[PDB]
Amino acid sequence: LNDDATFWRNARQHLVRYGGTFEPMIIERAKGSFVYDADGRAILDFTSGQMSAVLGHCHPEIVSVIGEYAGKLDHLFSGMLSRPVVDLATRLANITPPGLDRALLLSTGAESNEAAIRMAKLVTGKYEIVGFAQSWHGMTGAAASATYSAGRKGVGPAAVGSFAIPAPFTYRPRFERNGAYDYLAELDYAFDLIDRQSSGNLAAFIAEPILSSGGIIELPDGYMAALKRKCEARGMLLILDEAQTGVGRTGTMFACQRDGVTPDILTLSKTLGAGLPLAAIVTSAAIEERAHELGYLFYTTHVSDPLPAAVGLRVLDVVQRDGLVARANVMGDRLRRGLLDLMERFDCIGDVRGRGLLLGVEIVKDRRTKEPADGLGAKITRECMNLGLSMNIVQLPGMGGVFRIAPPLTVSEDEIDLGLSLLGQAIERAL
Amino acid sequence: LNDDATFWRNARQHLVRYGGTFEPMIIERAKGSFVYDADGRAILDFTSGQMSAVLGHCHPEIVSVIGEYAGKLDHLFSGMLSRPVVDLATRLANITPPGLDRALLLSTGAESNEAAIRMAKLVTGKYEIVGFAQSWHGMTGAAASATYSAGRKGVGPAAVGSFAIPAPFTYRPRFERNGAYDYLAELDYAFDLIDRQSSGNLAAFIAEPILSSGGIIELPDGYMAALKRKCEARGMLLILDEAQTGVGRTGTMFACQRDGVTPDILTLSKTLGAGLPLAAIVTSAAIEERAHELGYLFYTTHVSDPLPAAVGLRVLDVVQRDGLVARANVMGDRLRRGLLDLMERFDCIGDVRGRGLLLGVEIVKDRRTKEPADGLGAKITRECMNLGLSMNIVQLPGMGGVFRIAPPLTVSEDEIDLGLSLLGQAIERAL
Amino acid sequence: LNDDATFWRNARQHLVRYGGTFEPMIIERAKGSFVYDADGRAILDFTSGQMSAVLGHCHPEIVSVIGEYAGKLDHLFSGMLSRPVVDLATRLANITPPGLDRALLLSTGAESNEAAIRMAKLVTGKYEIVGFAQSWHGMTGAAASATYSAGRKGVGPAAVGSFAIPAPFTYRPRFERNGAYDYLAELDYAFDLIDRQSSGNLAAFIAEPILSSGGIIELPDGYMAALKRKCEARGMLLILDEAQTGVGRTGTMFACQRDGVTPDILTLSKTLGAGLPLAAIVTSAAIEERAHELGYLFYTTHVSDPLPAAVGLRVLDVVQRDGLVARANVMGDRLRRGLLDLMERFDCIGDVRGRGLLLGVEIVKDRRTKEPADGLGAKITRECMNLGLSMNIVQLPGMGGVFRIAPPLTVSEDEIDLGLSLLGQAIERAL
Amino acid sequence: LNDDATFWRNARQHLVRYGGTFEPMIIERAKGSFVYDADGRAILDFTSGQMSAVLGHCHPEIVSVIGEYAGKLDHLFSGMLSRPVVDLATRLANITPPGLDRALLLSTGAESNEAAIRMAKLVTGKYEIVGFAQSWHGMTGAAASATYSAGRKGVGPAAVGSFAIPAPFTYRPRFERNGAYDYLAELDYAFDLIDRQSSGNLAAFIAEPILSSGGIIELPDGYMAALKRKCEARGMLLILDEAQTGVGRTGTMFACQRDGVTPDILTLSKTLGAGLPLAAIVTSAAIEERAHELGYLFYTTHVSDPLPAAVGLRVLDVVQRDGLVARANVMGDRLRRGLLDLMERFDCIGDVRGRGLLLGVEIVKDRRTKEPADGLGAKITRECMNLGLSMNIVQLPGMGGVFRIAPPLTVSEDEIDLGLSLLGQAIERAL
Ligand SMILES: Cc1ncc(COP(=O)(O)O)c(CNC2(C(=O)O)CC2)c1O
Ligand SMILES: Cc1ncc(COP(=O)(O)O)c(CNC2(C(=O)O)CC2)c1O
Ligand SMILES: Cc1ncc(COP(=O)(O)O)c(CNC2(C(=O)O)CC2)c1O
Ligand SMILES: Cc1ncc(COP(=O)(O)O)c(CNC2(C(=O)O)CC2)c1O
Ligand SMILES: [K+]
Ligand SMILES: [K+]
Ligand SMILES: [K+]
Ligand SMILES: [K+]
Ligand code: NA
Ligand code: NA
Ligand code: NA
Ligand code: NA
Repeated sequence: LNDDATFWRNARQHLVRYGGTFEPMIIERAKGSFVYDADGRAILDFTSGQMSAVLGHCHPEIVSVIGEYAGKLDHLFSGMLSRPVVDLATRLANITPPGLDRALLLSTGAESNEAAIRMAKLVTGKYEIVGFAQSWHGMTGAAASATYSAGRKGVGPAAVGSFAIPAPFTYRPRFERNGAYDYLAELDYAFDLIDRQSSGNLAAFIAEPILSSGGIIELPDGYMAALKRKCEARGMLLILDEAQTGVGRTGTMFACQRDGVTPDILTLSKTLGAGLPLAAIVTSAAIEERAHELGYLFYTTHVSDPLPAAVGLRVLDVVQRDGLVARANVMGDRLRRGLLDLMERFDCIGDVRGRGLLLGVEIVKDRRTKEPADGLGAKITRECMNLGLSMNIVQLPGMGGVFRIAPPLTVSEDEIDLGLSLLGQAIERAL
Repeated sequence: LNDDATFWRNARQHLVRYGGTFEPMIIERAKGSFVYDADGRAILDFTSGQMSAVLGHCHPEIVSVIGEYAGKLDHLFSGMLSRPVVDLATRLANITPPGLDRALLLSTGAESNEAAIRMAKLVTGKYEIVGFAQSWHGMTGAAASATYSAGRKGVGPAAVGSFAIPAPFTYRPRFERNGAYDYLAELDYAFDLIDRQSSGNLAAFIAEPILSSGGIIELPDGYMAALKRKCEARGMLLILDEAQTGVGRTGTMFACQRDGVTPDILTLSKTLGAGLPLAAIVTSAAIEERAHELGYLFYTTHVSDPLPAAVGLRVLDVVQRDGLVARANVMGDRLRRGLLDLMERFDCIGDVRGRGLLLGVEIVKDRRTKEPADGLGAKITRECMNLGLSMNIVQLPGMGGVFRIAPPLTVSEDEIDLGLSLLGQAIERAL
Repeated sequence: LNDDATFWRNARQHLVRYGGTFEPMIIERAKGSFVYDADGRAILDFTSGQMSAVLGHCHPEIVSVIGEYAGKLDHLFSGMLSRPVVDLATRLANITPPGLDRALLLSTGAESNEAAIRMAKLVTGKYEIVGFAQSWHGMTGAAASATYSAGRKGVGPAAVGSFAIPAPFTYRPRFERNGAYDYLAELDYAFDLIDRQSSGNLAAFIAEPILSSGGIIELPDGYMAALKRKCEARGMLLILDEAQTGVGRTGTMFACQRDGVTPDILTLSKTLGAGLPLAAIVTSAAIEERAHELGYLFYTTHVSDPLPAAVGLRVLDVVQRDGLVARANVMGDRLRRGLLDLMERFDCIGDVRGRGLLLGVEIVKDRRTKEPADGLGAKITRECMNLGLSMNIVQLPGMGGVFRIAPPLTVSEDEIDLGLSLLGQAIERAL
Repeated sequence: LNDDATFWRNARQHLVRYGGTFEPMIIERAKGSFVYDADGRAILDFTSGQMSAVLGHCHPEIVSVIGEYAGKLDHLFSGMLSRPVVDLATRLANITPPGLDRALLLSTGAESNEAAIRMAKLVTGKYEIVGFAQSWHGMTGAAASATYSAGRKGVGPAAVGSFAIPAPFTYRPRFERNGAYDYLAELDYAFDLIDRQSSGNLAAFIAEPILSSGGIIELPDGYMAALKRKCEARGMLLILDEAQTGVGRTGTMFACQRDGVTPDILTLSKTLGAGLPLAAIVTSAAIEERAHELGYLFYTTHVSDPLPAAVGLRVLDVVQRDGLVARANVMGDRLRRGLLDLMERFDCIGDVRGRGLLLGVEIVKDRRTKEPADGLGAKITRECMNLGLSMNIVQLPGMGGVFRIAPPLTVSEDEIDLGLSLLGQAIERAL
């Protein structure tokens, strides 16, 4: 039983609490789209862990690779190159759109964003960073300063030159021009204000193609193109944070491919390492060249370590070989349609959004007032788990609670059906 | 041969340069205190990789453990607990001095320092951070703002409330009271200045017990005790960064044990993961309790992931079981004495310092003027490698180039002898 | 002649240029609504100098008072009180709305705003300051950080916690809700964004009732009431900068009286000193009490000096006795109607706005496209002067050039007519 | 009587308290080196008001000049030049050392320092400002950020890039090299630390030749020369704040003349206006030229107003004509010797320092322990006033209370004797 008093005594006694609450089970094993508790109860992992288990838990190839290098080439002095590092860097260049040539292989998402923000600052000679008011880039210094969905209070001033602009949210529109929600005019309006505040040091804009932590908010048609233009006109770099959207999850290898807009710096992390700590930034030869001329520095312990890189290489290997990107579209459509049927049945579902296998379900009280359902989400979230479905809802100011659904790209048709099943029972049960 | 033109073409074409230069070899394998090149040439790893390979490369137990969990329990939603996390947290409490009770398991050193600085800020309601002018805590935002040995230029303003004080450097003394280098008076003097500048928001002091990147500078007798008092008197937390000094390297399990001063927050990383990306902060129950009351947040992708934690657990397991801490003292003494004999032979060696298996050798021109040897270090560094010895020199303003020596705690007596050998030949050859 | 080569040689050789250009005349004398050049040519001062000559130039009573104290009580140690200081402080309490009780008598407008911002920061324990993107509060540190109409570039980072929101500009509307320019919804929208960026340290909002430098932009009906509510809800003080609007210029003694909204801190300066350097802040007994408890400090050389204070006292004396406030309404109506007749004649006049004797005329090219007239303003401005009328146009991004008209409250009916005359001739001539 | 209950009721009811306490008298008149109370009691003004009454109170020539322009040329639009402005600017160029050519005429000391700091920032393209830990430059934003003797707490973060270094204080030495107080080595030591913290954006150093608020601390021989070199080597401007030292007070027209070191920007204020609000910055033609090219802006209400400028012109006129500079040396010597005789009599006088008519007397308990006399100063200060002598003591951390003595340069021999008399009686009485 998960009721181990010794276990719980120790957790309570010696663990730093870092946000949220700990689930009241002891996870003993993981395999595929499932995690198993102390009792052996299977919990369908509909969030891919912390949205990282792209190939699901303990993928046989991952296991082989890990063991493979665990005992061959593990960690090295950061000035030393090895084959998995060069092969991974080469692959990343090869699969990203034209204009992205060179990579830096790191350990975490926040770290990847910090490396990119630092590079943007060096190269422009400027320092003000612009992000979305609903963004999430990490907990570390720069990454945090650019995070507005949470964490900005009680911890001192943010980085000097921190600005946010509102993200375009079609479900809950707030800017109109002739009865219509003009998200492009809003963008213009937002930048005018920025221009007036700036000290003349705009260095970059950082963005998620789809704001996950933010509420599964997809940037609408033509927006990214418009944003890049705004950056271009001001001498700013565009940094795209694809921690959650990269590596096939949305149906394209990279979210920026769908829009056809290639950023100046691309960051990857969660999906790339497939549960392991690996991250990266990819930039153009030109930007890297200037950063170099200028003495760019981002020297860490694990930068360019062979093991994680070797892991990243195999992950891309199987995503491509198993056509997991297309898969994401087909399973996504199946999962998406199911959610819509649920929305046909329950008035508590106000919106179903997202792309590929990065979906969101926004819970409301009045499916006309679009009033956030106070506590209903937590209840639902609660019943799912009883029911054996791991979910994750996010609650932000002014919106309804949002369920973030992101199962492994390896998820089965039966597994998708299971989740839909359980979700309905959880709903009817929580109401 | 390491001369693979394809390999080198790809590195050049697709790798972001991040500091320093890449060694001109292709590392194919690693095992024990050695790394092997494309030709199979063995290079004695005298820096333990990036100072992380505590049990040396590909330790059989590490390999077992990694495989062991790679296919059992890998990555999880951050709200889910598992046994390796709780066992590791418990162990850390158990082996650290009294007053350190709760741990947060992360991925990188910089991340560990950020988590601690953030917590210190939350708990005090303040934000100014004090570090050493020769410090090194990482490349990320907060960690960088507190790093003064390098990286502060061309990348915009530092974090608001950033101050440094000079570190006590006995080799190159700069503060005197009655003909004597009074490092305590210097400390008093440094704090008076701080007091005058502060906005009344001093939150914490962050320090390395031994400044590695800084030049292998050991805080002299009674200093840490004096510093903690200075912090105590001002309502500041003391954060000790033991990324390089923790896990037995200096001869005690933790460097703070030797002085007998226990910090408010302890950070670990490099040595803890043994080449893998794992890091941690340990704090007191009281501080964690207040952080909690206050809504502390440090929620990341890999926080509390079982695999790395399981790795950390085994590392501590073998350090204790194989008495690697004592070992560090005995091999250190052997390595230390050898360096002293070299210093008997060569006038270019001005100082041999450090503790246990964290040693430094400062190169000079006039062993009386203590004038930094311009380029001699690089030459030496160069000859070592030809000779088959991986070394690392650090060059800071106003000091001589310093070799940072830190071989695995598993290093053999013969391996230590080998290194000394090669080092002398490299010296006589570079002069 | 103004052509004095010696004079011009010296100006060129020894004057620091501080913005704009120097008029090419030598002003020898001033009296009433006129300034006289080297040739004796009378220039009708339609801007009251730098918008300060409230009683016009060299008012007989001002002259008496100045002489009167120049030789009786001049300057004192700042800890010493005298009668004019106490009488002025008492008067200010007496003529401001209920809720404003205590005054601090200073020297400049920027200084007055700094004193208020500092007090707001002390009292709230917070530091982020919110202003209008088209604001003008001064050139000094804090006052500058809160100024967005200009001066933010090439001079380093602004004060930490600096935010701006768009000012409601009815002529050039930019926020709509059902075909209508909803300036209140815009206000709501602006504050939501603020909320998301803030570090939880909002201290105050600073505003001009009518943005002078900004383009003679009057806050529309119900706005100030809404803004104060926004401040109230967030624990922020409302600071009203009436440097240009105070002392009767707009038709009420203080602009805040018209709206009926009394700020937490009121600042005055330009009009108060009537050309002389005197300024003030007035706050509530409660706020002053807390500032005191907390050790408020704003100790300067001229704070509480009798001479300027004695000047300020007489200025209020004659404004009240001569009913200059009502006068402002009657002469304003006359001046206003004239401007409207001009706008009937010339398509280049797109808007006539303002209140009392604080009027603005916005120049455009297409009185339908409302396109800013490129250079026409400068031409007009140029012809006026030839014609003998001192005017002042302000050119801001996205708007047409705006003439800021503000003649002495003592201006005559004939003088108003003269100005209108000259203005038409200048127009017909510049086209 | 000063006991006017109505007066005191009003002061209490309507005055903002701004630091210190209000003297319990009502100053009715001033003339020469005296201020008179409600009862007609003469108080010898030994601080020249707030250290501004250079020609003493209500100087006949000042009175004439003020009246003279009060009714001729008063205040003007800031783009308009007049003769007193050009004559004053010309004079300043003419009497300052070679290398100072152009002036900007403002209203306050803080404003003058802000104008200079802003200009330094524009011209260097940098922003970090370095000052003395015991400095006093004003209460406004930038000026405050550079002030370390007080006011840094409870009012939010200082300006980004604010650093201080210790001022050389010979009475209380703290840095030694071979038993000797090496203030130059201290300076070197201070700059090394600065170098390590800086973000590579050092713009200027701001300093008082003699720190008044700081405790009458005179920069020792060769220091300024060394400091300018430190600035020169780093591309920093040297800003000299002579608010208290300028216009003859120290025995030379400007304090920087004695050392022979001419700063890049010179600021003046207190003494210049002789009690009235006038201030200035003087810079080199080259610096002004670059500031201009770059769009320097420091446009205020009273910049270039004829009245104050006309006042400043007459002040310089009589200082030169009456040889008040030499006078300062002769009366200073008389005042200085007297203080030394007092120090012969009382063990409570630990030090007599300063230059010309800018003197300081540091009170101690143990004239061997040099222990600050706790409360004795306030008592003395108290008895002086009873006795009819206005004094001003400053109490800073780690030093004894310091009396700041600065009587008008017009002070009489009898007046100096009177003060010495009263001071001794006050001492013997307060002990
Ligand atoms: C005391 C200390 N603290 C933190 C760090 C940063 O850890 P990461 O590089 O894993 O984030 C280092 C290492 N610094 C490097 C070095 O060896 O110089 C890797 C660069 C460290 O030594
Ligand atoms: C777009 C994006 N960028 C960076 C990160 C931070 O990565 P790390 O947590 O590994 O540093 C997240 C994750 N954020 C969390 C979430 O799922 O809410 C883990 C907290 C991310 O989504
Ligand atoms: C060197 C120096 N620089 C600037 C100033 C500020 O000038 P203002 O007070 O007129 O703005 C002072 C005065 N400071 C005070 C003092 O005598 O302590 C008036 C407070 C000054 O001494
Ligand atoms: C609302 C408001 N607040 C403060 C100030 C600054 O006052 P000072 O210039 O006397 O310090 C102005 C004036 N600004 C100027 C203008 O007319 O544009 C003089 C420049 C002001 O209008
Ligand atoms: K590495
Ligand atoms: K996790
Ligand atoms: K005063
Ligand atoms: K003026
Ligand atoms: Na590519
Ligand atoms: Na412990
Ligand atoms: Na009132
Ligand atoms: Na000169």
